[PDB]
Amino acid sequence: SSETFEFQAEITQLMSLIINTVYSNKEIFLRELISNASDAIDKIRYQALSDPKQLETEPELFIRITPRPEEKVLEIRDSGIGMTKAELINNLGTIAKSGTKAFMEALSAGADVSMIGQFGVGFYSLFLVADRVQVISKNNDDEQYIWESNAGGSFTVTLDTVNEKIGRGTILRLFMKEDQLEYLEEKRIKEVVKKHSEFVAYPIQLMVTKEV
Repeated sequence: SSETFEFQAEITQLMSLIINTVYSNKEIFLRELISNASDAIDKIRYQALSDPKQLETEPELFIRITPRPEEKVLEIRDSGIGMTKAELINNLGTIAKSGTKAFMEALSAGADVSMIGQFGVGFYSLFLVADRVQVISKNNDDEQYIWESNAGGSFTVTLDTVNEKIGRGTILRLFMKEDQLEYLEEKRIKEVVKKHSEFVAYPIQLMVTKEV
């Protein structure tokens, strides 16, 4: 039962810019998504300072990267606070737009795309390497929902009936661009993550398939 929503115009403008740009350093998306994951875990830990039972839906705090090469998909999972249906709509598509236009103005002047996180919109850097994204999220106060965008003017939010029901947190499922499948490889993922993983407080887990 998917509902369709319109992006704020400025968010559409930013996504079109990023999904089309020939910017050289596409690997920065991993730092930005890991940073957002870490912030989401910070939030649930902080909420749990005064309400420890909020952690019980998923007591392990982790960031997990799962390449799914047959589907040409990269998943970035956190056990952070998660987003409700209302938050997915609000935070990702229909307002979220203040740092958005300031960052585009900075880009026009020559700022590097790598500054995107300092404008608070690093999430949209995923479009450097992905044509489409599903954000699968479970907040303690709502059911699990799927937000899906292909960088158009519209996105959908759907009650999740197809993915694993996670305890708590968010999966960013990246449908990788055909020319960006290097980020599905263990060696490449490790190289990139180690450039900025030193001070991430939570374990960054790489799901690797070993043939016995």
